[PDB]
Amino acid sequence: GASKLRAVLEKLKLSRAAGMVKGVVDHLLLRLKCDSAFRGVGLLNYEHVKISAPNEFDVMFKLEVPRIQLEEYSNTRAYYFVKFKENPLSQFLEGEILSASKMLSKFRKIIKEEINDIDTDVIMKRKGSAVTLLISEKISVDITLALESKSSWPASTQEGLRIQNWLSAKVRKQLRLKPFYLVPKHAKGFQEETWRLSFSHIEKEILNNHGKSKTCCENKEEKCCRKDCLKLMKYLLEQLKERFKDKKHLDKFSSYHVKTAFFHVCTQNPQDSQWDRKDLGLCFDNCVTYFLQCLRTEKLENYFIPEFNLFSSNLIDKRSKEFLTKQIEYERNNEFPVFD
Amino acid sequence: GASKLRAVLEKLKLSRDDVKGVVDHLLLRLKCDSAFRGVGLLNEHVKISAPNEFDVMFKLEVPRIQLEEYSNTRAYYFVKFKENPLSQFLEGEILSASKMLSKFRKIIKEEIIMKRPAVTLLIISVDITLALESKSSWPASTQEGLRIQNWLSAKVRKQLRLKPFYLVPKHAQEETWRLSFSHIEKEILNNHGKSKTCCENKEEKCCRKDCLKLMKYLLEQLKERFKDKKHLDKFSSYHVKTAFFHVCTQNPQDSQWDRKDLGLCFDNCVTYFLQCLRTEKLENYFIPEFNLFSSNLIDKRSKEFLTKQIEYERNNEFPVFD
Ligand SMILES: O=C(O)c1ccc2c3c(ccc(C(=O)O)c13)C(=O)NC2=O
Ligand SMILES: O=C(O)c1ccc2c3c(ccc(C(=O)O)c13)C(=O)NC2=O
Ligand SMILES: [Zn+2]
Ligand SMILES: [Zn+2]
Repeated sequence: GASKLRAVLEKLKLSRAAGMVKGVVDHLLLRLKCDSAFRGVGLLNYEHVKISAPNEFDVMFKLEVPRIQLEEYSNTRAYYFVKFKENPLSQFLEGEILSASKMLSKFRKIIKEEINDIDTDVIMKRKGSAVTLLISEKISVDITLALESKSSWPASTQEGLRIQNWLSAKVRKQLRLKPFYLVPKHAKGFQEETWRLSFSHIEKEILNNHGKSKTCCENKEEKCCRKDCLKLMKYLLEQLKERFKDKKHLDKFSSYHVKTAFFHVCTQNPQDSQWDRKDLGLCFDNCVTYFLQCLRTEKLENYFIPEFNLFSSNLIDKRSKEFLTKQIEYERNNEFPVFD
Repeated sequence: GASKLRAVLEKLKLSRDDVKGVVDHLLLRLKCDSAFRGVGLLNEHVKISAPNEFDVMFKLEVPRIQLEEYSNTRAYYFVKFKENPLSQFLEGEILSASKMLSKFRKIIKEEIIMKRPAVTLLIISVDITLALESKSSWPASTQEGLRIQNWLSAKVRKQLRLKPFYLVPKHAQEETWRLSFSHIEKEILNNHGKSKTCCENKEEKCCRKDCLKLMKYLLEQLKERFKDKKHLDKFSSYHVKTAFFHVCTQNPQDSQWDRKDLGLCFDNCVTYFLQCLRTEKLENYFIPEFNLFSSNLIDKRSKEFLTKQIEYERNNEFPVFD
C-alpha cells in the first residue's frame, strides 16, 4: 500500500516565502544586537516544523551565556534554573536566578517596536516557547529565544542519545562536544522561571545525516525511507489535529512528539537494510504502530533526557491519548483517508 | 604468511604499551611573544618502528592572507597579507619563512636542547613544525582532490573542506609554504570506513589501519637496512600514507577490508605502491597535479631499487618482518 503514501509524499513535495522572512529576521537581529543584554544574539542554524504548513516558519535565536550554573528544578530532569557588571543579563536577575519572564518581556518588547519600522506590514500575535509574527497577513514566523551553553551536557542526558549501534559511539561523543540550549518553558500554578533543555541542533544533524552508512541516500543502491517515514508521521498528526481542530483533544500533541518516537524507532532499527525504500509501506506501518504503543503505554521518553516522559499523565490527559489512538487506528485500518 | 603480519602488528603494540607535556610549557612562554600569540597544538610518530620520536604541529592563525602560487608548484605558495603581529617578518609584500623560523628558532632556545620540521628537542625526541593556519577556503589546486565521495560520502567531503588548511615552511625558492592537511589525514584515518560503526564491533572489523602500519613498517625497515646507501633517503612514511589513501579510494567498501583478508589487503597496498614506483606517478591525495614521485623529485634508479627490494620481500614471505 505504498502507492498512496508516495502519492502523499509527491503532493507534499510540491511545496518547493523565505526572503520576506529572512529580511524580517535579519532586521530583527540588527536591532537586537544593539542591546547590551542581547549583544551576542544570532541565528541558530528558517525551518518548517510543520510539513503541511508552508506559510509557517520557525527560527531559533541563540545567545550564549558563558559559565552558568544550571540548577535542576524538583527532579524534572529537563527543567532547570539558570544561575551565574560582568554579566550583560544583569537587568533580568530575580536574586541569583535568571528571570525567564523579564528576559522574555524585553525580548518581546524590542521586536514589537521593531516590526513597525518596516514597507512590509508585520503583526505580532498575542501571548513562553515566545513571539509569533504575521508577515503580510499570510506567513507566520515563530521566534524562540535559546540560551546557549558551551559547557558539557547535564547529567540527565548521560544515558540519552542512544545512537551507538546506529550512528556509532564516535559520532555520539562528537555531538556531545557541541553546546546545548535552554528555552524558557514553564513547568507544572507553574514555576514561571524555568528553562527546558533543547537539542534542536543535534536533532537536525541526526535527520540530515541519518544512515549507518555514510553514503546512505547518496546512491540508488543505498536509498532509504527514513525521512519519508518521519514526513508521513508528521503529516498524519497535522491532518488529524486540523480535522479535530475544535475538540481540543489533539491540542497538546505536536510534531516533536512524532519526531521523538521516530528517533526511538531509529534506535530499534539501526541497519539501513531495515529502511529500504521498497519497504516504505511496512516501515511506515511500524512507525505508526510504535507511536500507538507510546500512546497506549503513556511512555515516550525524551530522546536526550530519558527520565523525562513526554506522555506522562501529568503532561497529557489519558483521554486525549485515547482519542489520538482511536483516530490513528481508524486511519491505518482504512488506508489513511485523512491524507485525502 | 598472513600470520607473519599479525605477529608484526602484535610486536608493534607491545612496542608502544609503555611522553611529555614539555610542549605545553613551550606554548606557555611562546604565546607571550607578540608574533606568536595565536600559537597552539594541532592534534604522533612517523617512525612506527621507533616510538622514541614524536612529531607536533604548532598551529598559528594567519587571518587576512592571499595565496599566490609559485610557478605552478600546486603545493608551494608565497604568503602575502591584505597592527600585523608578523610585521617583523615581511620581506617586502611576502612573508619570510626565514625570519619567522629564525625568531621561532630563537625562543625555542631562549625559553628552553634544540637542534636545527624546524627543531628537535632531546629529552626521547619531538619534531616541532611551525604551521600557518588559514580558515579561508582551500586553494584551487585542491579542487579535484580528496576523492572520498564513493567511500566516506560527498557529504563528509564537504564538511572537511570547511575546516581550515595549513601551510608549513618548505623549500621548493626559499620563502615558499607547502600545503598541509595533516589534520584532515588524521580524521580520514581515525574515521575510515563506509559504515560509521566500522571497527566498533566484531561484525565490522576492517584491517585498513594495520595495512598502513605494515606499509610504514616495511619502508622504515628497508630504509634502515640500506641506510649506508642513498637510494631510499627521500622516501618517507608520507609517501606510504598517500598511496594507502588512493588504495582506499580504489576499494571504498568495508567488505574489501575484512580483517580476515589482511594478507590480501596488504598485498593490494604493496602492489599499488609498486605501480606508483614503476610509472613514477604518486599524486598528493589533496593536490592531484602534485606528483610526489616525479623524476624531478626522486631518481628513477632510486625508485627501481625500492621496487626490486620490495619485490624480493613479497616473494620470500617478507623476511624483513623477522
Ligand atoms: O512542539 C512543541 O511544543 C515542542 C517543541 C520542542 C520540544 C518540545 C519538548 C516537549 C514538549 C513539546 C510540546 O509541548 O509539544 C515540545 C521537548 O522536550 N523538547 C523540545 O525540543
Ligand atoms: O615526510 C615528509 O617529509 C613529508 C611530510 C608531509 C608532507 C609531505 C609532502 C610531500 C613530500 C614529503 C616528503 O618529502 O617526504 C612530505 C606533502 O605534499 N604533504 C605533506 O603533508
Ligand atoms: Zn538514507
Ligand atoms: Zn575499520
